[PDB]
Amino acid sequence: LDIMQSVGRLASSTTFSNQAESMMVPGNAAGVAKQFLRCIFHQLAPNGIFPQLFQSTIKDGTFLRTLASSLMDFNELSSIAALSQLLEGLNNKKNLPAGGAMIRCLENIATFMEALPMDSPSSLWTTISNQFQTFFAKLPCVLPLKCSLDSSLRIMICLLKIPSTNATRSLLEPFSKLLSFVIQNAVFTLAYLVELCGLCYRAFT
Repeated sequence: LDIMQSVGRLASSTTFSNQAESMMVPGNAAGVAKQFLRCIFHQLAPNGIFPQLFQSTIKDGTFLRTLASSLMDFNELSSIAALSQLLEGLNNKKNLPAGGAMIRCLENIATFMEALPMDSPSSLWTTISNQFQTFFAKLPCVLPLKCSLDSSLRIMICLLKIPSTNATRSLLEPFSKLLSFVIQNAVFTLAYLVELCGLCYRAFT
């Protein structure tokens, strides 16, 4: 594990500091390592390379999600193809790494799935909402009273980052379940609770 997070981290550390690490330029720390990760996802894809470092032991939150957006155009390992099994493989065990690690897993998938690509059509939602609802009857009840419920809070706004119009209805009973668990359990507000209805008032049908 340590060497692959170093493959991230030395692709996130150089002598210059005034440039970004999710777009190619001759001299970024990411970009040649992402040409590397491009040419090795041609082989390394089906090896179970994904669950080895989602919630594995680290001491640097900055490194995680650093190159998740630098996971670029490469065809045969698309994460939209590589999401169809992570939730059904996570609930392959009946009880997750839980407690505080339950919050680090909800926010693991939240910070992972804020980096969905901006080339995302209304098409590849075949096998996701089922593997949503196979955890989402169990998602709010594991949260204790006045806990860090923000792991369930933030996850909704990048659950709305998907430009679709046709079959987006199975998530509404979470969207009233999670607009009941946020209301009655702890001290909530309307800072991040009012923009949702306005934006689904503008662009949906």
